[PDB]
Amino acid sequence: APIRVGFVGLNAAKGWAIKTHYPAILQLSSQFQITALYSPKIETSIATIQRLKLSNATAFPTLESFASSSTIDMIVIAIQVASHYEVVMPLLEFSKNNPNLKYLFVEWALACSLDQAESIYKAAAERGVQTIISLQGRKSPYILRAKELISQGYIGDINSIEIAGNGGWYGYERPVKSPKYIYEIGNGVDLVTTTFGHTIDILQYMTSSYFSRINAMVFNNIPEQELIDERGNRLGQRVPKTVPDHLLFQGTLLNGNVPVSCSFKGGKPTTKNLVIDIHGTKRDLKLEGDISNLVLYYSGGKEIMEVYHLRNYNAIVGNIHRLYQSISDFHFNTKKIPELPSQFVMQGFDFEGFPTLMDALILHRLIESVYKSNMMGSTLNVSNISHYSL
Amino acid sequence: APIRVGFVGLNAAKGWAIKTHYPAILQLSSQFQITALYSPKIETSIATIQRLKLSNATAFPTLESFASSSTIDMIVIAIQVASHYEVVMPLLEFSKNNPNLKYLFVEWALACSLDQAESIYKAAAERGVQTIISLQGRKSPYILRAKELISQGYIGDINSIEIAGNGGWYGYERPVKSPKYIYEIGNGVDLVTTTFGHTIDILQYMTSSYFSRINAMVFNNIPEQELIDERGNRLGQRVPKTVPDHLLFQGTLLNGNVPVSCSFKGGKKFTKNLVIDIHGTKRDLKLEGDEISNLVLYYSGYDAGKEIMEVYHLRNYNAIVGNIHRLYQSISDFHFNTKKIPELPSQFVMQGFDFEGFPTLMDALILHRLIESVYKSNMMGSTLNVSNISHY
Repeated sequence: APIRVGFVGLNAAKGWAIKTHYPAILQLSSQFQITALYSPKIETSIATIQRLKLSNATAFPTLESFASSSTIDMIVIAIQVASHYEVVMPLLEFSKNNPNLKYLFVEWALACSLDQAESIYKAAAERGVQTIISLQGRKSPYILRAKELISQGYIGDINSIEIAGNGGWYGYERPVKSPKYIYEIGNGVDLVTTTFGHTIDILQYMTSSYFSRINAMVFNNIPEQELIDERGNRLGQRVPKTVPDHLLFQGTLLNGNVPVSCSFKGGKPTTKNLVIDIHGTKRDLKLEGDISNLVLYYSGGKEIMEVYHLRNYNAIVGNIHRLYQSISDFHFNTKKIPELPSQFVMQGFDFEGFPTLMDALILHRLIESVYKSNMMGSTLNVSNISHYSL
Repeated sequence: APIRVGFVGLNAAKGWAIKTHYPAILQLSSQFQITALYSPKIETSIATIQRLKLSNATAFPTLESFASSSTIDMIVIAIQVASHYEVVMPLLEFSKNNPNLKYLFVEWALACSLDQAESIYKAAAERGVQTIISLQGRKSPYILRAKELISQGYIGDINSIEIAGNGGWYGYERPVKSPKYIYEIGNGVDLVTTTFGHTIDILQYMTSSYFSRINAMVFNNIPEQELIDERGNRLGQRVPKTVPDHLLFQGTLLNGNVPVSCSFKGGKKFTKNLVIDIHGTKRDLKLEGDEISNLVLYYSGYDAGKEIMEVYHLRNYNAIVGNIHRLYQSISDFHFNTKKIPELPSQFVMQGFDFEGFPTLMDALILHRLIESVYKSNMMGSTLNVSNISHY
């Protein structure tokens, strides 16, 4: 009994679902089957079902028909964040005509605001389905290895943490091929919501702790970006940006009152794309990007440096792949654990399962708080965002 | 010609004045001469004047006699910060009996609190003497080279800055041989006041900007330190610390609203002790040390790529004595006008961001206001506007 997958945002010729979700589902052909597909232009659906040989997938005409169908067990939404609310709300409502629906899978970010995120959570929860959020960083071999080392005491207690990252396209330059919408505030995609969001979430996941207090400063020091061509050359035309080009973030982890210092540049470096330095009482641990490297440093007049590196791990489809596998594994209870619940509220810091919309919701609360902290100009108590309900 | 110097805190057998100030004055024997010396135990003064062959120095019995003497042109105070206020205040008062006094040289930190610092500044200012503060980092060859590059546009506009450092002695351990007062709050020596103070001051000096807004979190996560021996082994005895073991600091530079992120540990086997990363629109600049001991500048059939790294490194440079030496040098050059450029008064309020001169008690005061604000930010849990701290 293969999980039947209804897909919104899959296009064989365009988009990133074809580049991440599809390869994963293709490899787990046993555990998953695409039985439904929807998009405004019913053509590309049909086109895709053909171009990919999806002999079980039928192209639905309306969102209503799509959502009502009973040939669907898991719905995946892989469209722009700005469209999440407008699509998911009605979808969840029509969903009520599908007695078989068990799963709703949404990409991060969940929505364009905490308000929206809360509405979607509420609607999903009052729908009864198990939810998944694409925080696929939680499935990285590197993240999982670092989480084990830390929780098993190899690091000792954590003294302090530093993080330095880049957001890619939020510096001085903008590829002409890049959609305006992702540079306008409130469209659910930006340096803080997205890049910092994925990163600060894996940080909490790895150290198994939420924050107690935070302070942030959010910058738009680059209100106008220079258009560039494919070759990297400027086109002599400026365009406006209302999303941030820098984030300064500092805070304390609840567990141990651990100092965390973080700096995210919008743009590009004249280096490593991401570094997370975790300083322990027994060892230091470092994760590095272009999350493709894990370093462990310690001592027996002698220093030891140990480097964990996978080749050739493709993180992009690989992390998603493992998320898809988790959904199968929790579903089919493969480890055959009697106690395992049929559904959970949230992964939290568990190795098990997969992050849900509640994990997404808590992250949204942290992101809202980052922006609030900047606006208010004060350090904020965020100790209860994981458990207040709300 | 020679600048006549009276010294409080110089001891040929003990202390750091003998290790930093003395070597400097020894080398500039022409421009400087030690004509006076004072300490509570009049013996060690006499001992030192002998053990060093200071044939012009006389050992004064009281602070009053010392400060009143007219054989003194520049007074140097190199004693523990906790003693600065109690010594300098009366000294400045007795100082009035010395028509020749032109200079007052004090080490950082100026005092144990902003309140004290303001009193000292006020008393010094209403005394008329030119003041110097030992922010000798402003005289490092690495700092000056970085400042020059930045000021000349070599890195473009500053986009952002990160600073990571350690304070050395405020981690999970303390040497049994170590002075208790270094670890007790309010004695004018600590991770924020001292280590962060020297560092954040050179940052502002190199970028020629003060801060607009700041937020800090100050930690005492290590209320009890483990005593260690000379070999590095623990003695199985814990002692209390009320000074911080970590500082998180973030803020914006007034000029350009530049994001600055900073983390100082109290507190790997082969790391760097201090790194300042300055990211420019054209080039990146990095200063590192285990003190500053290295400056690096970085620029960046199919389409080619060219990277250029320049490293500036003076091997065998003793920053400790070197920096203080270069401070003394900058003093006499002002004093003797070695640049021979008139007309320049025999006195200025503050170095500010000038390459010229040397930092004064006003530069110290402004730094104290910043340090005071770091602690306020932490206690209030607010981001503070410090834009006006450099005014009077």
